[PDB]
Amino acid sequence: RSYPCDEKSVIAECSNRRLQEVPQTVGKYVTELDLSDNFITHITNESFQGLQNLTKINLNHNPNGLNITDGAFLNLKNLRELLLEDNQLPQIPSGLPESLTELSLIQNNIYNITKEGISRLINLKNLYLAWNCYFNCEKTNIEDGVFETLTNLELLSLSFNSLSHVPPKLPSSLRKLFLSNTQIKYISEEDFKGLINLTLLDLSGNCPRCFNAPFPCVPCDGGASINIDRFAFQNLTQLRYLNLSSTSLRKINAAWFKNMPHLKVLDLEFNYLVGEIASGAFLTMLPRLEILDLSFNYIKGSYPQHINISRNFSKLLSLRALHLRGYVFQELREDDFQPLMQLPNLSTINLGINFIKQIDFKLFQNFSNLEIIYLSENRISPLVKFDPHSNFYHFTRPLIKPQCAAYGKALDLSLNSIFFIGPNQFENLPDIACLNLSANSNAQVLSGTEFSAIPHVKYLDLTNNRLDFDNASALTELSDLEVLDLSYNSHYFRIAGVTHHLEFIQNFTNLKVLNLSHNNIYTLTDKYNLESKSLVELVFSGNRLDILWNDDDNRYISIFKGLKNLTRLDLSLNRLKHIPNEAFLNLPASLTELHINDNMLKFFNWTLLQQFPRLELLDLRGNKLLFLTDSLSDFTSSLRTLLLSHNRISHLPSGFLSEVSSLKHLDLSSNLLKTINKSALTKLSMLELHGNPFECTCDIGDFRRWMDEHLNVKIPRLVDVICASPGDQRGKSIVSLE
Amino acid sequence: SYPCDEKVIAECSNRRLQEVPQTVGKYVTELDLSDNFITHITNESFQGLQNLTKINLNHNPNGLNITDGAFLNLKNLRELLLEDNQLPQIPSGLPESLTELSLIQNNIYNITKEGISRLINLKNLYLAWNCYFNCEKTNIEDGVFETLTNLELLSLSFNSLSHVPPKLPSSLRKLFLSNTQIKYISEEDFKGLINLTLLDLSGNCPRCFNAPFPCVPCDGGASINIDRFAFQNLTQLRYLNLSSTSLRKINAAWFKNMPHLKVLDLEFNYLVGEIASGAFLTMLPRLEILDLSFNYIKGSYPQHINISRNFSKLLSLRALHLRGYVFQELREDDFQPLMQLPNLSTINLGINFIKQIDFKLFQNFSNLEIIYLSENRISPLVFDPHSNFYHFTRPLIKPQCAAYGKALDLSLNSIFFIGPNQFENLPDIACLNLSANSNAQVLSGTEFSAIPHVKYLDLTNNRLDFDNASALTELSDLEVLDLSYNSHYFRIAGVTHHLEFIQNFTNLKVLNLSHNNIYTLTDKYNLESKSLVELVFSGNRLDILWNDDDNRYISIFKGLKNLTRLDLSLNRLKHIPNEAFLNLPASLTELHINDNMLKFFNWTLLQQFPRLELLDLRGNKLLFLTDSLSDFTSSLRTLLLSHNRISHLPSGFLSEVSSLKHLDLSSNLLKTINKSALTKLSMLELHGNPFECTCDIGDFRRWMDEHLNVKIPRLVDVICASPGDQRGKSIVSLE
Ligand SMILES: *[C@@H]1O[C@H](CO)[C@@H](O[C@@H]2O[C@H](CO)[C@@H](O[C@@H]3O[C@H](CO[C@H]4O[C@H](CO)[C@@H](O)[C@H](O)[C@@H]4O)[C@@H](O)[C@H](O[C@H]4O[C@H](CO)[C@@H](O)[C@H](O)[C@@H]4O)[C@@H]3O)[C@H](O)[C@H]2NC(C)=O)[C@H](O)[C@H]1NC(C)=O
Ligand SMILES: *[C@@H]1O[C@H](CO)[C@@H](O[C@@H]2O[C@H](CO)[C@@H](O[C@@H]3O[C@H](CO[C@H]4O[C@H](CO)[C@@H](O)[C@H](O)[C@@H]4O)[C@@H](O)[C@H](O[C@H]4O[C@H](CO)[C@@H](O)[C@H](O)[C@@H]4O)[C@@H]3O)[C@H](O)[C@H]2NC(C)=O)[C@H](O)[C@H]1NC(C)=O
Ligand SMILES: *[C@@H]1O[C@H](CO)[C@@H](O[C@@H]2O[C@H](CO)[C@@H](O[C@@H]3O[C@H](CO[C@H]4O[C@H](CO)[C@@H](O)[C@H](O)[C@@H]4O)[C@@H](O)[C@H](O[C@H]4O[C@H](CO)[C@@H](O)[C@H](O)[C@@H]4O)[C@@H]3O)[C@H](O)[C@H]2NC(C)=O)[C@H](O)[C@H]1NC(C)=O
Ligand SMILES: *[C@@H]1O[C@H](CO)[C@@H](O[C@@H]2O[C@H](CO)[C@@H](O[C@@H]3O[C@H](CO[C@H]4O[C@H](CO)[C@@H](O)[C@H](O[C@H]5O[C@H](CO)[C@@H](O)[C@H](O)[C@@H]5O)[C@@H]4O)[C@@H](O)[C@H](O)[C@@H]3O)[C@H](O)[C@H]2NC(C)=O)[C@H](O)[C@H]1NC(C)=O
Ligand SMILES: *[C@@H]1O[C@H](CO)[C@@H](O[C@@H]2O[C@H](CO)[C@@H](O[C@@H]3O[C@H](CO)[C@@H](O)[C@H](O)[C@@H]3O)[C@H](O)[C@H]2NC(C)=O)[C@H](O)[C@H]1NC(C)=O
Ligand SMILES: *[C@@H]1O[C@H](CO)[C@@H](O[C@@H]2O[C@H](CO)[C@@H](O)[C@H](O)[C@H]2NC(C)=O)[C@H](O)[C@H]1NC(C)=O
Ligand SMILES: COc1ccc(-c2[nH]c3ccc(C4CCNCC4)cc3c2C(C)C)cc1OC
Ligand SMILES: COc1ccc(-c2[nH]c3ccc(C4CCNCC4)cc3c2C(C)C)cc1OC
Ligand SMILES: *[C@@H]1O[C@H](CO)[C@@H](O)[C@H](O)[C@H]1NC(C)=O
Ligand SMILES: *[C@@H]1O[C@H](CO)[C@@H](O)[C@H](O)[C@H]1NC(C)=O
Ligand SMILES: *[C@@H]1O[C@H](CO)[C@@H](O)[C@H](O)[C@H]1NC(C)=O
Ligand SMILES: *[C@@H]1O[C@H](CO)[C@@H](O)[C@H](O)[C@H]1NC(C)=O
Ligand SMILES: *[C@@H]1O[C@H](CO)[C@@H](O)[C@H](O)[C@H]1NC(C)=O
Ligand SMILES: *[C@@H]1O[C@H](CO)[C@@H](O)[C@H](O)[C@H]1NC(C)=O
Ligand SMILES: *[C@@H]1O[C@H](CO)[C@@H](O)[C@H](O)[C@H]1NC(C)=O
Ligand SMILES: *[C@@H]1O[C@H](CO)[C@@H](O)[C@H](O)[C@H]1NC(C)=O
Ligand SMILES: *[C@@H]1O[C@H](CO)[C@@H](O)[C@H](O)[C@H]1NC(C)=O
Ligand SMILES: *[C@@H]1O[C@H](CO)[C@@H](O)[C@H](O)[C@H]1NC(C)=O
Ligand SMILES: *[C@@H]1O[C@H](CO)[C@@H](O)[C@H](O)[C@H]1NC(C)=O
Ligand SMILES: *[C@@H]1O[C@H](CO)[C@@H](O)[C@H](O)[C@H]1NC(C)=O
Ligand SMILES: *[C@@H]1O[C@H](CO)[C@@H](O)[C@H](O)[C@H]1NC(C)=O
Ligand SMILES: *[C@@H]1O[C@H](CO)[C@@H](O)[C@H](O)[C@H]1NC(C)=O
Repeated sequence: RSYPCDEKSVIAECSNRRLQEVPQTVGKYVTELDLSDNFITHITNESFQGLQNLTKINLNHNPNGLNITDGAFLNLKNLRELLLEDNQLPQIPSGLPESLTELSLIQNNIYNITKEGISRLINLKNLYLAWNCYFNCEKTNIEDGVFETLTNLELLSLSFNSLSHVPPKLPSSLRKLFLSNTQIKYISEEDFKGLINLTLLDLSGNCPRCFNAPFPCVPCDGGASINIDRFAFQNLTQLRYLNLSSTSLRKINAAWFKNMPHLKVLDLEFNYLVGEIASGAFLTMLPRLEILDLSFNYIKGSYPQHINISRNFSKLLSLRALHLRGYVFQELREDDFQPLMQLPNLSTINLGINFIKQIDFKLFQNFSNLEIIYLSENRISPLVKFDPHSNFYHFTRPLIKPQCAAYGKALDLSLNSIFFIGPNQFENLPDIACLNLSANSNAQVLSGTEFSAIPHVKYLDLTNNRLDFDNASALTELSDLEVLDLSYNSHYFRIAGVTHHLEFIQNFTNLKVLNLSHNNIYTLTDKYNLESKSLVELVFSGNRLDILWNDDDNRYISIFKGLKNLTRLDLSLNRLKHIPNEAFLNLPASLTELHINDNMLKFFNWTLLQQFPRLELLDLRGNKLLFLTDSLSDFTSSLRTLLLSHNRISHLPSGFLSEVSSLKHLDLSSNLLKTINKSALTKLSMLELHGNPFECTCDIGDFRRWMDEHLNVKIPRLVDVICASPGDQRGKSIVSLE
Repeated sequence: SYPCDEKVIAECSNRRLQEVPQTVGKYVTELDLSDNFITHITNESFQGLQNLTKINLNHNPNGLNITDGAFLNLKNLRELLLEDNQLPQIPSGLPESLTELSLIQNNIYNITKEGISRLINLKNLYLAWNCYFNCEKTNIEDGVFETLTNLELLSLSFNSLSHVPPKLPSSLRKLFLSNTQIKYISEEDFKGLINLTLLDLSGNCPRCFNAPFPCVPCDGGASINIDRFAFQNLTQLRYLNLSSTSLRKINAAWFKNMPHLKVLDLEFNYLVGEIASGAFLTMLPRLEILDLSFNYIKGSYPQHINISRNFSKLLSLRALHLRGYVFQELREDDFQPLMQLPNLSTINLGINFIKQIDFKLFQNFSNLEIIYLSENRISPLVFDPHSNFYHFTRPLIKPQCAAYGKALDLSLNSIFFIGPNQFENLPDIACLNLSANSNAQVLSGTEFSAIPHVKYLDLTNNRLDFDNASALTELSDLEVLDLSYNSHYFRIAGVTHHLEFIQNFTNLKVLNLSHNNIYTLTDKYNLESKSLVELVFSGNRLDILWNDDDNRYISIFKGLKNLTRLDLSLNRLKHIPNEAFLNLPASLTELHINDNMLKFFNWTLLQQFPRLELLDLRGNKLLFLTDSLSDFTSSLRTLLLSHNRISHLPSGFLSEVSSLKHLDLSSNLLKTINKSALTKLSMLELHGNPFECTCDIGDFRRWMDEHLNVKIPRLVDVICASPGDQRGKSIVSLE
């Protein structure tokens, strides 16, 4: 068995295992070793001795600085990648192997970039020297022609370093150059002259407009802007990506894009370009542009009636996504978005955080191929008759959940002023398949007329509201509806001054997924039971099943009997102390996954599993269960996954593992188990027992011998499996015993 | 006194009592045995207690068994509180001397003559929450209240009655009949009730809302059927509650014989048409409070509010509640009939979702004092049964705010930044609330120029930026400033964080900087003010501030010369540096360093504070106390040290401080109190301590008997930890 690193080209994961030093137990066959988030303090030549097969070594966040001897990695010949991040290193380690192709030195205290450390390494492709001298500083010392010898360099990152000037003598092979928040106020023609192969140029954060940033922001004196020369990007012909975010730009010189025929992505967010959006000459110079970001460009204290979009926006023929966040405007008219209508590839429109009070929705159907319409964090009212390896100015995450957007045209009206669904709310709207009405504080009594204008909605998100759906015809106008998220609608079910009805689910012929999480359901009249012929997944978490199954007339006994096709059921956080035998028998036999975790269950009747021949997964985590059954094979024969973590199980019954043949994954971690008998000890692949108070004496010897015989049964995080008694054996692992 | 605390009223509430204690003194006039595990009540329970006038037995247990004539021996008994006892019927053998009897939250399904008709001296009778959603109808005997000739108040609310009870006494002044399921009201119901000042008919055929009690509306959403001559002889009526009655029209004939009506409740009805055109408004000349809240039409969001011209006839009107009408815009012409009313001081426009208001209309009013526009959509301009269930009795604005003058409430609106015309054409406002607006304005000092006489300003739950030295300085008269829950700015890593504007104020007395997470105050590094007396610096990061490697935030509170109160709670403080504690204001009288992680406290530094009277150090990790506290402090009266790790009290601690009156040592790790450690003390708390009840505890027990004046609260909670046989019982209960 591999200890402490988990073996899986073979990769040995040794991340976060409380290691004070480099382990010698690591096999010679190992090609990739990850020693991240450990308490290692010293790195010597003996640490990686006799390990020629290693190509990648990760030593990030060591400790929680790190001391590296001269030529400690020099013995390694096949070493290509070396990750040395957040180690608090005062300088670049001397004696690095020349065979390296990737080197990262982020979040360190390296204040000097000398030729004695990086110039010797000519085989380097990617070099990362970020967050070194950043608010400590005064200026990052760069040697003259220190990157000139690096002829194979494709990527160079010098971002978040007090540089003040662009480093001279850069290699012509450079494809990606990052210079974000480098305090470089002036950009000249000689800076990017001999860089013909550049596809990306990041000049963001220089003279910035301060916002919600995790890094210290210092704006330029007297509200100064970035001084970029007219011929600065004269020979940048292969450029596809240009990041000019937080540069305090007031005007865009169209001469910058004269030699850019391939530009695909342009970032101009967090600038003062309201005037340039209204009248911009640069827009006619971008014919192959796919992504344009003009977010948070607003004038301070200015709340205009309409958005001023330039007519030249029609020249953006290849445009796919347009991000117009933080412009801050009152109303959006049909004439305002007229130049964008003639674009065939435009599928994404981002109008988030604009505080728009009114939108003439007739304009959206007058578009060629709209797929995503994001109008979240606006003021639409009812219509009546940290990691350094991430983009800090662009949200890389999707605007709409992929599961929603997969159905078709997605409309996001979440975090708006729709306090009730008006009769003209969805009038003159396109054929919407995905609709989000989250956190709108909506208290509408759903009758089944509200969604008649858009009846092809297959995925509907109604989370964080106060909706009423007592009507049998509620949401039924949406016949094609497959996914319904009614999470955090607590207000209705919590109040005793109503009725609580769930008959609307019956009318749906295609509803597959339903989420009723954190609604606080305790009473149901007149329909005590819920039924659906098409439903496969039901999330009934964060409710009150304890009161429901405590009924003195047994009226909610067959509450899940009507769900014939149900395969997945989540009954977690329901405050369940005990489940009645008859109430558990009435559960769907078609079930494959069942989650009864984070409850207060003291007892579980395993005999009732005989009526479920399709059940593969059973979750019973974070409960108050005391014991397990000795004849599990006689009841279940289809169960593959069984989760019983954070329970009060002290003893495993005789012949438990040598009974259920179908079982592959078993969780018994963070319990009250002391010893595992020979009688209790197949197709098992994974077994968790970490955080258990194990008695490491002679009685534990029977279980240790089983671990050696059954190697295939992988036990994760072996270091966390700590002995409780005796005192001398306390702290050490169960496999570490002699 | 054990277990009840004598004050003559003996407080015996929440003490885990399984039975009635016999240790209660004969001199006791009022006994409160509420919230206890008492199950049986007999004639021996209150034996030899003739001096008792009031007996409270509410929530017992947490049902209760009462024998026949258990209270009959008591002659002076006037008030008897028997609530939430799960009693199946009225106890037989009640004393005739009773003037007040309450039987709320019980299971009494029958009101017989054998229980209440004998009691003729009764003034107030409460029979609420008895047969409420269980029993199909509450059984009332014919003329059961007829014998009660001295009855002034009668409550039959929250009981399935269906009809008004017949044969009611003429002496009745207040009659409550809320949620009684009474669909029909006839002339014979309130015929012989000439002395009625209040009539509550609310909750009959109701419009269901956010209610804790089960709401069942009438068949097909039907309205209450009140006869034209139902209130024909109700001449003395001042209060009329007709809330949640599903009313569509108001018959003006109801107010024909009502010249004294002062308060009218018509909330949670369907009276939009009545507000637009109502004949009833001309019949109310002495009306002071009118409530027309949540009268909106379902699915209707009108452009403007339709106010009747007849609203000008309400001459005596003081407060008007127009909540939940649901309208888009408020114009000057819409509030024209109200502008001529001289007594109108309160206008409640809360939860109306108003997008735009012509703020010009408010200066046209005669005497406006409160303008509540909370929970609206204004954007930048460029449970207990003894409470009112349909009216919020609590004030709209905090009294401390409203005391300064004209109060304007714009909390929970869409003001995401303060616009240049935000307060244009506004009256002389002294109290302003801009809470939970998500306001992210970079305050320069021009924002509040239109209303510069604001003395109390509430900016809580926002995202505001105040790094400018001239921020909020346009408000020269400002006395109270609440900047609580404005964490976002100070929380984000690396910006500016300045507080130079405080020194500018010539009369600022109270400042609240709670839950802001201030950790890097650059530069100015310190807080200065020559006028400030109170500062709440709770929920911040003083741990990082006093951990500075250059000691730049050492004199952070040196500038506050007149500061008397300081709250440094929940600041994650592990240790306070000696120099940082020396730089604290000497003028301080109250200091709160509670709910932190303080392991040590230097008591020697208290010598530089000769005015300090209160010192709070609750919920900390402090291990020990000082033995020479008299040598450092001589003005300290109150000292709070609850929920700490103090295991031993030093020798001669209590016999040192002469100014100390209140000392808190509850929920600590103290085992025994020595004779050496054991004056002007009045109160001493030691409850929830692991006391070793053996022979070593004998020295402290003798001190308790000698010093009777030193009152020890909640003696039952002072439980012995060791040994096992003595575990559970109190320290004073030992033999
Ligand atoms: C200015 O604007 C530019 C764009 O114009 C931004 O540039 C991007 O910056 C991000 C962050 O540094 C880069 O993203 C990272 O790329 C790594 C390499 O990607 C390769 O592998 C993927 C595999 O799917 C390929 O698709 C891709 O083509 C590459 O070959 C990833 O490994 C990184 O992932 C990290 O996070 C994930 C979790 O999300 C983890 O699983 C990983 O282990 C890892 O830690 C990451 O995605 C991106 O490549 C840059 N764009 C380009 C085109 O180069 C600048 O960031 C921006 N400046 C500022 C300051 O905002
Ligand atoms: C109300 O309840 C619903 C239903 O439970 C919730 O919606 C589901 O949310 C979960 C996440 O919590 C979603 O599951 C995730 O899907 C990701 C994307 O799916 C890809 O992979 C699958 C693989 O079969 C492909 O079929 C598919 O086409 C996609 O390409 C996965 O990447 C996620 O995996 C990660 O987590 C799992 C553990 O859960 C790990 O095993 C993985 O290694 C990985 O780390 C994950 O499976 C699910 O798709 C959602 N369903 C629907 C219908 O949308 C709502 O979120 C909930 N509402 C609220 C408010 O809580
Ligand atoms: C329909 O509308 C009518 C009004 O038109 C409402 O009637 C009011 O109902 C409330 C609640 O029952 C009454 O308030 C209670 O009054 C009790 C008696 O007050 C006298 O004693 C105090 C002593 O200080 C005097 O100040 C006062 O002037 C009276 O002489 C009090 O005992 C109650 O207080 C108790 O509860 C509160 C918490 O709620 C505690 O803080 C107190 O300490 C105390 O324990 C309470 O104040 C009110 O008096 C009624 N009005 C009139 C004029 O009679 C109906 O409630 C309403 N119906 C519905 C269903 O909403
Ligand atoms: C931010 O911080 C501020 C300041 O700390 C917070 O505002 C204070 O909030 C507290 C409550 O948390 C208020 O204190 C209460 O005041 C009540 C009203 O007091 C008057 O009415 C009493 C009626 O019984 C009356 O006795 C009293 O007079 C007595 O005052 C002194 C009391 O010791 C005494 O010395 C006098 O001689 C006199 O007899 C008052 O006239 C009271 O009923 C409560 O018991 C309690 O004391 C403060 O008044 C508030 N201060 C201000 C300036 O408004 C604020 O809430 C915090 N913000 C947030 C969001 O948490
Ligand atoms: C300014 O406006 C805000 C918002 O209207 C006021 O805040 C509100 O204040 C009340 C009273 O302090 C809060 O009520 C409290 O609720 C808790 C929980 O139910 C209860 O335990 C308390 O006894 C009390 O009733 C209310 O929650 C709070 N609302 C919000 C959104 O914060 C504020 O008081 C106003 N300030 C002034 C000076 O008028
Ligand atoms: C509907 O909109 C809400 C709000 O924009 C989305 O909720 C956010 O989801 C992300 C990712 O899960 C979280 O990090 C945020 O905290 C959520 N915000 C809030 C306010 O809840 C929701 O995911 C959207 N749903 C769909 C299907 O797109
Ligand atoms: C002085 O002028 C101004 C000052 C502040 C803003 C202001 N206030 C906000 C409040 C909340 C938010 C949130 C919304 C929810 N999501 C997170 C951002 C955003 C803003 C903003 C802007 C950034 C758009 C605007 C201004 O001029 C247009
Ligand atoms: C079908 O028609 C309608 C259905 C629902 C309402 C609706 N929606 C609300 C959302 C939130 C609140 C909150 C605000 C914060 N404070 C607590 C009440 C209130 C409402 C309401 C009303 C009660 C005024 C309005 C309707 O017609 C006008
Ligand atoms: C640690 O660094 C110091 C630098 O002075 C060096 O003397 C020492 O040998 C290094 N290695 C170890 C194992 O301490
Ligand atoms: C590219 O660089 C060369 C040499 O500096 C220069 O002559 C040429 O004008 C540049 N190209 C453009 C298009 O400006
Ligand atoms: C479009 O670009 C051209 C560039 O020469 C400019 O002259 C014109 O004014 C722009 N159009 C608008 C509407 O500003
Ligand atoms: C689309 O745009 C044109 C103007 O270009 C307008 O006349 C028309 O009404 C819009 N809508 C539809 C449905 O054609
Ligand atoms: C239920 O909806 C129907 C139409 O969908 C409507 O006629 C009916 O009034 C609604 N029921 C209630 C009780 O509002
Ligand atoms: C529902 O169950 C029936 C059983 O006959 C099956 O035919 C049908 O395909 C199932 N539907 C879904 C959506 O799983
Ligand atoms: C399990 O349930 C059955 C009834 O279905 C019952 O006979 C049996 O005793 C139960 N077992 C336990 C351990 O509760
Ligand atoms: C109530 O107390 C009397 C005492 O005489 C007893 O006879 C009766 O059974 C008690 N009732 C209950 C339910 O214990
Ligand atoms: C209220 O208005 C009446 C008008 O009839 C007036 O007599 C009375 O003095 C006013 N009340 C106050 C407190 O001024
Ligand atoms: C309201 O006051 C303004 C002066 O501020 C005046 O011009 C206007 O006529 C007044 N309106 C009414 C209805 O009295
Ligand atoms: C501070 O406020 C003044 C006006 O009081 C303004 O001129 C100045 O621009 C503000 N400072 C900043 C940095 O915004
Ligand atoms: C600060 O105080 C001075 C003197 O009182 C005065 O200029 C003003 O009140 C404040 N300064 C500004 C620029 O607002
Ligand atoms: C502030 O302190 C001075 C000390 O001379 C005193 O005169 C003044 O009255 C105090 N002001 C307040 C508001 O307490
Ligand atoms: C208290 O502070 C003084 C300095 O003001 C120092 O001399 C003394 O040792 C401190 N006492 C303790 C117990 O830390």
